[PDB]
Amino acid sequence: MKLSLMVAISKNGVIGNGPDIPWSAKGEQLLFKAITYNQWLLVGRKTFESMGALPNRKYAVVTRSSFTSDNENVLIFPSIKDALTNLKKITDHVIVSGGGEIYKSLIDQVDTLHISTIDIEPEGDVYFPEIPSNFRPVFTQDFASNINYSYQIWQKG
Amino acid sequence: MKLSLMVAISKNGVIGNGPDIPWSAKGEQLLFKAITYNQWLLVGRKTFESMGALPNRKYAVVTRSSFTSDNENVLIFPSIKDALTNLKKITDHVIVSGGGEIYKSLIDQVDTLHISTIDIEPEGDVYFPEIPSNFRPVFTQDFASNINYSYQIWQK
Ligand SMILES: COc1cc(Cc2cnc(N)nc2N)cc(OC)c1OC
Ligand SMILES: COc1cc(Cc2cnc(N)nc2N)cc(OC)c1OC
Repeated sequence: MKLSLMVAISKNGVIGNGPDIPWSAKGEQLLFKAITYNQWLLVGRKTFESMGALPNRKYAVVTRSSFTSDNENVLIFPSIKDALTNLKKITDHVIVSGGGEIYKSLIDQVDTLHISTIDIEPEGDVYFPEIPSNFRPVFTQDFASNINYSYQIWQKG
Repeated sequence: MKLSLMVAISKNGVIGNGPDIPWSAKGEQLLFKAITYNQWLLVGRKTFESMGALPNRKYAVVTRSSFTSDNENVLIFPSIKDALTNLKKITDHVIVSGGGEIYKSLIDQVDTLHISTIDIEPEGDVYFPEIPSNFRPVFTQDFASNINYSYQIWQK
């Protein structure tokens, strides 16, 4: 089972996924929409609830809180280990789509990073982890917008 | 100036960018939208007429047919060579976005390939070129849809 990771960060590494983040870049969220189309997303509870169950996405929500769903496209798992073991029987591909601690728990295990860097250095309390040494960038593209952004794909060797 | 190339093809290499393609995959066009946002696209006359001006794109149309657009985000050039030399002064990135003849002329000169392969074998006269051997795939992802499709990025 291939594991991807997708995140939007400021230049300083503040996580910019969230709903009412005021330094969002018009056009960047198109990348997230394109890459996650009919994909399994591994997310924590806060990420699921902020995002909602978007069309054409399937959700593995990891929480040991008493979270509940009646959406057949939303599975709940007490741990990452339990999520991964169970998705191995369901799909070939899972995209880790956030939570600070979700990303910190998993970044060493994933094969591919999809990183959007917004060209701003704002104040935040939740940072993306340092990219490990055994990842290398294999594609980069710049976008002019209200705030400029860069899209970069990394691969583990 | 980096040159990228973006296309949607069948599994037998038939070009499937067009407006009324029966074998178009739900979702795949999201990739084109995301990669082309506030980019310069290099296209032929036909591709530009079919596509019209989607907003938040700028267009370099190459044609020898003295084509006329009354449109803010379009520049007309007589050749590919003439287009690239003027764009070099205006932008650091152009995305070659179609005409089979456009793709044929430029594929050997571009740096990055964006290929969506739709899982089907229709008939058609306009094929995409064979991929020069100096290109390697650096990224693959598969999509289940009404017709399955694969997105692949190649680097020179
Ligand atoms: C599409 O809406 C959301 C998406 C995400 C996750 C996310 C968003 N953008 C990027 N580039 N990567 C991600 N993993 C997170 C969200 O809230 C925390 C969202 O709600 C606005
Ligand atoms: C978004 O609309 C169009 C886009 C294109 C070009 C194009 C379309 N899809 C992909 N994957 N790559 C491309 N270069 C070509 C078109 O018609 C010829 C379009 O009109 C529907």
